[PDB]
Amino acid sequence: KWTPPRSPFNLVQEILFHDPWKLLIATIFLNRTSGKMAIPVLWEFLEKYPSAEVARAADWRDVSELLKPLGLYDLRAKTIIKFSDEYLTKQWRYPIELHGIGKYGNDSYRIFCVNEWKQVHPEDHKLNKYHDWLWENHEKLSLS
Repeated sequence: KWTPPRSPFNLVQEILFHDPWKLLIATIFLNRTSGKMAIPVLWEFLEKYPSAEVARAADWRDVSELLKPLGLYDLRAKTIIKFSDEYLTKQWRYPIELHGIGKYGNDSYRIFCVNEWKQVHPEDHKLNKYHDWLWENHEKLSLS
């Protein structure tokens, strides 16, 4: 029922919030990685591995090949595949309990996938831009 309003910042989380797995995957790709570089590869990955079910049964050697433009491709690939498996197999309340997810991914989740933005204090620049804007205009929008 919670629909995160569209901001003038077009965060990638705004396009993927409908699927928590995809939103969290995006945060994995964006973690410590430039958006200009990571986003293009992210769309490629999501095209070849469109779901957690697909990503979890995937071959890390193949995933890492697709992740070469971002460096550390072997580690990234294995993390993505492991997180995907835990996301679908582990019992969790918040994604931070899953492999590969930290504050950044959990804050993204808690602002975009569930309605807890008011309790979130982001440390990511773009998340802070969106969050500040949400606070600035939440009266005028209709929300929390």
